[PDB]
Amino acid sequence: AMDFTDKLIISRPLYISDNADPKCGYCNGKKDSSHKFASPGWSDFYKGDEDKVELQSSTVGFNSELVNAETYDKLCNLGFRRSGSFMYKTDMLRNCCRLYTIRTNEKYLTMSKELKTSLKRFKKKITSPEFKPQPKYVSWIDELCDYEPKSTSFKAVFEPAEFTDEKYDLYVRYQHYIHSDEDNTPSQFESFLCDTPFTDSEITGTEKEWEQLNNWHNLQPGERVTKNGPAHECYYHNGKLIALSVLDFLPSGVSSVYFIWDPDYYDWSLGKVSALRELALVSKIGRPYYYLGYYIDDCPKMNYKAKFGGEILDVCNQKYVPLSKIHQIIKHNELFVGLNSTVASPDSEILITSDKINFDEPFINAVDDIYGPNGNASQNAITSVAKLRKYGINYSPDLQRSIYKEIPKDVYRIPNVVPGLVPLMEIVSLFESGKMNELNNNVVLFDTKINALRIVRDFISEKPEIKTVITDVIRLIGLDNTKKAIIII
Ligand SMILES: [Zn+2]
Repeated sequence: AMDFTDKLIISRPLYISDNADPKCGYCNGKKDSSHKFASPGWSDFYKGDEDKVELQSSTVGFNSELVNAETYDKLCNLGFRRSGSFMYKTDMLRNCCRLYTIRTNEKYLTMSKELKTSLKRFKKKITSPEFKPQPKYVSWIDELCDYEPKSTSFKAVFEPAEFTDEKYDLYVRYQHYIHSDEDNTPSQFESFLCDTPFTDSEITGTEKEWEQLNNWHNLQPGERVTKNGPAHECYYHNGKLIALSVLDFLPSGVSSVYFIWDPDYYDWSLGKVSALRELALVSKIGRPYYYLGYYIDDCPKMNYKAKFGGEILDVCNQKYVPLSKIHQIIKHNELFVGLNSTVASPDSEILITSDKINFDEPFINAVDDIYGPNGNASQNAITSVAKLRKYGINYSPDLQRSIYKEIPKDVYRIPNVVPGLVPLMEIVSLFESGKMNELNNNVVLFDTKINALRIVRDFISEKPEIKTVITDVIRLIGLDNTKKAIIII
């Protein structure tokens, strides 16, 4: 039989759209008029008639029952995040807020005065007066790794991501402190921050794996640690849990899921300290990146991540661009779509699976050429839908000329045009080139009618509902990832 440790096990995709007032927790549907639209072209399209547009908050994704760390690493780098076991992203074209995937590391990090102050006070809180610093440290990372292990009052401990009452009670206090009373029940805390879709080896590990990880301050250059998957890092002050960091270990680095701290410890600045400690952790274990999740330029609860610097995923081009290079042109909630200035004006969405962009050469934001009210994407996708109907895909054309909800619901229907999803024109190419038949003998279905797995053998002969579900999965994660998928229908 089959090796489930190389499988991505997922539900069928969902496209969930609703009024941003109240579904969006970043803007609650309240946008200044200069930030309401994804591009100048769309603001012009509604110039002076902005009321009729009712901002939507929109996500697309799937639940997973199993994903290994390498596959989760690929999803992160496709623009997804996990919320518990649900893998999701926003519809960057229609969403109220423009969410960008961001990663950084110690090479990008500019140690500002604000950040150095947070470390000096952290050191002063945990360090004995007998501690003797070196006259110089190469890096702030080497300074941290000298004094932190020597504190007799402060201990950070990595451990499996398991519920405890103590962790939950701290969570309740913090969520109340930040006024995030999302019912915060025990079950919800467990699902959000303890239960994960990773393998049992990745969740539970071994005693030696945790021991090696917890010795991270002592790693020397070129040394590596075996840990992948989820972890809790517990911060103790004289035995008292004062903070909890929920972290995913990936081959390419560390992803920060959530961070909580005891509100009575406001003057330890634990929010800044923990991100710096994690940036140091990434460096010490010799991995390239620290992932803070989603960056929203106009939302204070998320734009703090810019202080750690780094680069932003261009989902359309599947490449990162340094935030410093584009910060100026996304500070009004714009969708950015890169295009080298030398390249001709494109008459289509950018091709994913096929002259890749180079952000060191000059480039411009081509969002209105492709996805604007007069862009090519919509017509290109309408023609593509008709071509795909001939293969049995149950897509329908999006004939409303505007992408926004105007003021005078099938959760399995994805819009024809979503940035970062495989363009329907490219899906047509997969069918026409025969590439779709590589799904045969590779993609697997879990059939809940029969409570049984089966390997797809002749994909094009499957029922239209099944071919449609699989094709939407391909839109989301690409053909090669879908080939190792088990999809629950
Ligand atoms: Zn919003």
